[PDB]
Amino acid sequence: INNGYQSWGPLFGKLFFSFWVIVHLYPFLKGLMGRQNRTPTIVVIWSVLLASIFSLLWVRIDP
Amino acid sequence: ARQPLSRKVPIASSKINPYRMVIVARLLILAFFLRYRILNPVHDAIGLWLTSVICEIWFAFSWILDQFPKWFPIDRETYLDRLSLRYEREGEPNMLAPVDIFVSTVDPMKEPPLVTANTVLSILAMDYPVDKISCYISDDGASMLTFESLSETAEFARKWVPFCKKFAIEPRAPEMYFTLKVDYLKDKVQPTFVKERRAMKREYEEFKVRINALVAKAQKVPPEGWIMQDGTPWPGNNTKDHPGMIQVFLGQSGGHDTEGNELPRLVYVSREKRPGFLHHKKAGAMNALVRVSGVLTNAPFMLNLDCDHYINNSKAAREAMCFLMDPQIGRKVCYVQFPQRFDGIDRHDRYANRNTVFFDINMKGLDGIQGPVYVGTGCVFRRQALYGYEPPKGMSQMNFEKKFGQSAIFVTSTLMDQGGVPPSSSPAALLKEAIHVISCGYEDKTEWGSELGWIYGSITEDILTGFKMHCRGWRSIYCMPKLPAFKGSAPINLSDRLNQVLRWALGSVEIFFSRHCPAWYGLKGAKLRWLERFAYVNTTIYPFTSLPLLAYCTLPAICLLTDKFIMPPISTFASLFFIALFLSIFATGILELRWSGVSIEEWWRNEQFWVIGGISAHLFAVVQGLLKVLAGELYTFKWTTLLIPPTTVLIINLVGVVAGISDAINNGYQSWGPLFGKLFFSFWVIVHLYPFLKGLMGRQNRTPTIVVIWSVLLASIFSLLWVRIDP
Amino acid sequence: AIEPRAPEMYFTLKVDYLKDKVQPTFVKERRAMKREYEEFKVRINALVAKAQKVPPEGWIMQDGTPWPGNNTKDHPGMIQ
Ligand SMILES: OC[C@H]1O[C@@H](O[C@H]2[C@H](O)[C@@H](O)[C@H](O)O[C@@H]2CO)[C@H](O)[C@@H](O)[C@@H]1O
Ligand SMILES: OC[C@H]1O[C@@H](O[C@H]2[C@H](O)[C@@H](O)[C@H](O)O[C@@H]2CO)[C@H](O)[C@@H](O)[C@@H]1O
Repeated sequence: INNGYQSWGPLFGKLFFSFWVIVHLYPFLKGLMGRQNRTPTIVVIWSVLLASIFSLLWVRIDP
Repeated sequence: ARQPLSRKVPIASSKINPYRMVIVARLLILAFFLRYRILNPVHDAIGLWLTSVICEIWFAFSWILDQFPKWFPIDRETYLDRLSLRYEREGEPNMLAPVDIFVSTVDPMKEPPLVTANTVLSILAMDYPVDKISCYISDDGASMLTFESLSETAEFARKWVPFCKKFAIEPRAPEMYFTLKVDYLKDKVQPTFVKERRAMKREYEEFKVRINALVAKAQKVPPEGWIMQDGTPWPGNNTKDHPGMIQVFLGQSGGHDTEGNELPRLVYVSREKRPGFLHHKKAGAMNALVRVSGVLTNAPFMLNLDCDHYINNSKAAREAMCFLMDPQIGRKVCYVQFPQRFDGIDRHDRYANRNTVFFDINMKGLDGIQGPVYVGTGCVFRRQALYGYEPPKGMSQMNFEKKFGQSAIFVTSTLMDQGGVPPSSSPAALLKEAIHVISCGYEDKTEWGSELGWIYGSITEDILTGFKMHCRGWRSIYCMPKLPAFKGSAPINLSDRLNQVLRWALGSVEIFFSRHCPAWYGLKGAKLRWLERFAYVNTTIYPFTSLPLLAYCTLPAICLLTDKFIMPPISTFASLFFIALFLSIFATGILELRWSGVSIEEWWRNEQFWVIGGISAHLFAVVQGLLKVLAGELYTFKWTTLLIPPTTVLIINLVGVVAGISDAINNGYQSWGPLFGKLFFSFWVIVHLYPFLKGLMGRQNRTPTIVVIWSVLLASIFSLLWVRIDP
Repeated sequence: AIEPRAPEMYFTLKVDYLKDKVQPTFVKERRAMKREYEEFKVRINALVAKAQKVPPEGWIMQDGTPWPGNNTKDHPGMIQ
């Protein structure tokens, strides 16, 4: 968000590394916390995404 | 020797105080946000703002009404060992209090005889002193099919009961025992169990064949009329005109079983129904049963059941006597209520059949105040409470004759404090007078149905029946056995589900319109605690919340099509409380599921079914209620026509989303800000509305189909393209 | 009045088999016929196993004269 395309390059590799770690870590927790197939629930994951969005908004307004 | 036979354990203090604190914080935040909405106008367009603020006021009031009576939830656990030690102590005659069980059968054409026979067999094979139970079956239709089915069941019971008693069977119902996937030798130890079980399965199959043959024979009506075995024709030939008729099976006069222990009595009743008098669908039959029992065999307590509901745990009555027989904490209890558990439900809850939130949160947390509300079936009442008498410890015959009947024998039978029968003793007088008690003009100059027994309401009479006695000084009590006490069949398809919610909502609406309304019934005199009044008001005015809801479902899209504003936006002041409201609600839900034990999936199933069923049938029930009231088509509607308001709302919201996308196309970043909230509101509405329609229209998991949804998206894209080219 | 009238496709139905049957003797005779069908299956499986091994000189009929179908590509017409 702070980037103005001039720094759009280097962070791609860091995003890739963090994404590799997250993809390795996440499915086991998905299986543990959810008794249903695919996604555990629906509205709870949606609200977790909502809370993350509002938290990053509050982080941005107070950098 | 002096222990209580039950104990009320409060929920753990560590797992409840944060819940209460979050409730208080949410109250404060909601009040402040509501003040902010009231203070701030809009000026640009006040109509939408006024509609939205009114909807949110009504939602806040409904939230208060629903959430306040959840303070101090409790659980109860019982000690059957002390009960058996102090009442069933060896060397003396057994002193457990007797009961009668009431099964009401309407018409075999919708309730197969096998289902009713399963309930009768489960009742007969109960664990309790045999000389202290009796079953009363009220056949409304006076049909002979149920009569012959009971004659068959009274013959199969002589084999089913001793085998069930010896080996301690879990369900004690034949079809629900021989159709268990679990292994049937998990804990059985008797050497002869296998051979006798394999000998009894064949007998049950032969009984099924006999019942199927009886149904087939009864399927064809004869011209002149039905014929009884003796010779005289069946008195129920004319369904709308037949005399009263009662018969007795399996009693002391009837033969013993295989071992030699006589069976519990099974009396079949059918009240006379002359044409030209008002007959009530279910309260009348129960009142007739209550009045017959007083003459035949009087019992302090009585249990009631539906045909489809059988007895799973064999000690349910024995587990209710620990509550109803203690002189200490049971002297002022009017009934014991069990939760409704259903069998055959799928792992996925297609349309909220499990009802976890109600029976697990609301009634468990309402047990702390005068006990729960009387649902339909599965509840043990105290006889002396139905007569209208207040709880104890703080010439003439004419007032008794006004109060209930002009039958001297039954009036005398009611004056006995606990049990016992009038000193006539001779069966001739009792069996000749119990047919007089079910006459068609008995409840005329009396108080039956208006102050005693089951209240003659409109469509549903259970809630009024419970509330009439809660309005006095009576308590009720809730019970959750580890092994479910009563399990019942579940509705098959969604059409019956929608008809069912319509019937419940209409019953509540009509309750909200009589002198028995919880809002202002018996304000003076008190005897009813305020929290119970709030609970009854919630249970009464729940359908009306669907009136503002529709408006609040459409208002976002309404502003999205043109105005695209609801309130002026200020990030410094409003945003903090706006986020805090959702945070408080989420914390409330988390702490609900912390102590309730309700799964996340069931929680959201109920949460979305709130709106889904509210916008489908509750506004309809309101339309019937108001139309009928103003009167002073009408019958059940088609299943399809019930679901057109939610579809219309979802279509309008999707069109609004498309219009917002078109505006974003027209937007040049200068207007990229304000529409985010409107998109969020419309998205909330769409997410609430959509999954039920997904489940309905698709028979496959996840997405219904593939190419059809893809082509719907394609058509939407081309439609928005044509809208853009012609703005 | 059986629905499929084929043994393997009748005794392998998940649906309940007493839905509309009314005759008193149905259960015993059905449970007596299932065993006969199983024994017939055993006999067929035995015949297949015996026929799986080809003899050198050729097949033999019960009466005595050999089976005319020993040479699959040259055999006279035969009806029974
Ligand atoms: O805790 C869920 C609870 O929500 C109630 O309505 C909420 C909901 O957030 C929304 O309808 C409105 O904006 O706010 C109210 C305030 O709680 C709903 O009425 C309850 O049935 C439900 O249990
Ligand atoms: O469960 C039987 C009982 O249901 C009542 O409707 C409930 C409904 O089950 C629940 O999901 C909702 O939250 O509350 C309503 C109001 O109690 C119905 O009103 C009764 O007539 C019925 O006996």
